[PDB]
Amino acid sequence: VAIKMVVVGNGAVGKSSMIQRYCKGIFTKDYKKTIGVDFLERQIQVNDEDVRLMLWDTAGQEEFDAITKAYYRGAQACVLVFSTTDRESFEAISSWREKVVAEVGDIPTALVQNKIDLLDDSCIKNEEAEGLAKRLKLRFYRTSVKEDLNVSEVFKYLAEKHLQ
Ligand SMILES: Nc1nc2c(ncn2[C@@H]2O[C@H](COP(=O)(O)OP(=O)(O)O)[C@@H](O)[C@H]2O)c(=O)[nH]1
Ligand SMILES: [Mg+2]
Repeated sequence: VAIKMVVVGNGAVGKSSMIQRYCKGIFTKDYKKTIGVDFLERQIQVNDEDVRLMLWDTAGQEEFDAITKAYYRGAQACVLVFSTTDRESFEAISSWREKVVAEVGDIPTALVQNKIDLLDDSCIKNEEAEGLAKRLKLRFYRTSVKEDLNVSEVFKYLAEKHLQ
């Protein structure tokens, strides 16, 4: 029993970091990276079952080539990510949603405001974020990959939603 999920959003919102935190338990400050993967994975327990979650980073690519389309193909859940400190990343969300729906249909999706550890100097107000989440009909999480807040919860919610 495997579940494929795509992580979707503008550059530098924390997508690859989110995947690395969830699958490996690590957060790297320096970002000095070397090797390419198409997905990471990890086992999760849901409704007394051993689910294999495979997380693909769609890397902010707006026009989908054959590789990008393969990233989206067979996606069973979607994480839409914006950054606390990047207003354009928040504004791009409704467009990203349309691209995801056009590509794969109406799969379980969550909206994530990442970098919430930096909330004291946020580019976006909670009321705006909740307002967008309501408009798009999406459960909203405020997340810190850096501090491991509301990362596991997002993927668990989506996995449960798919297996309901
Ligand atoms: N303060 C803070 N920084 C973060 C968080 N998540 C990611 N970052 C940083 O934001 C930068 C971009 O992250 P990255 O995962 O590469 O973004 P991506 O382009 O969406 O894959 C990196 O320097 C990360 O360390 C977070 O929760 N809090
Ligand atoms: Mg990336």
